[PDB]
Amino acid sequence: MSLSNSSKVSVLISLLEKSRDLDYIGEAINQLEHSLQCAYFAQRSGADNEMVLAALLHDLGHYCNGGYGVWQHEKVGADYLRGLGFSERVACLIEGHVAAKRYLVSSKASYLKNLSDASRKTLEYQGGPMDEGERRLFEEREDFKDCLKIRAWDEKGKQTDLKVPGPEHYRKMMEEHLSE
Ligand SMILES: [Fe+3]
Ligand SMILES: [Fe+3]
Repeated sequence: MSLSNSSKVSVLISLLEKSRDLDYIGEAINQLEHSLQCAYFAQRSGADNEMVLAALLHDLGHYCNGGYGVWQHEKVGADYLRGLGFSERVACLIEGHVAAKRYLVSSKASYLKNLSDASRKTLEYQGGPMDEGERRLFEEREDFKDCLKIRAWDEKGKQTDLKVPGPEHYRKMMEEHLSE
């Protein structure tokens, strides 16, 4: 917090590593594997560094302090990163990922089938599928399309076999983000 950029990043990596002991409900992976797969799909797609970091860190709220997770984890994680010095763009992509879930479900009921048990279970209490009115305001966000991409990777980052790079692969990216 008053730390150097390098030490702030070491704290984040330590929190990510600790998340391996947190289960991801409904699939044969843990929270660390989930985070890493999301970042991997982002980077492999050719996404910019802010998108990759948002994907890596979208669930940070679950473990920067549950079974299904932390209430309002999307805000907890975004605000923590705001405090550390991350850009508003990254913070908003992360904060928006629950609304993105509600939007996608409201648009096509078929999207429900894509949801893990964890994502499906929290949805009711997060407001369920969006209103027509809610959809309109979400679509008005400047990062509307990017929020949806973050959520697509979120739904995809639950593969059983998949080997992906660990947190150190993103250290330099995070340090540069903070400097920039
Ligand atoms: Fe989440
Ligand atoms: Fe997630």
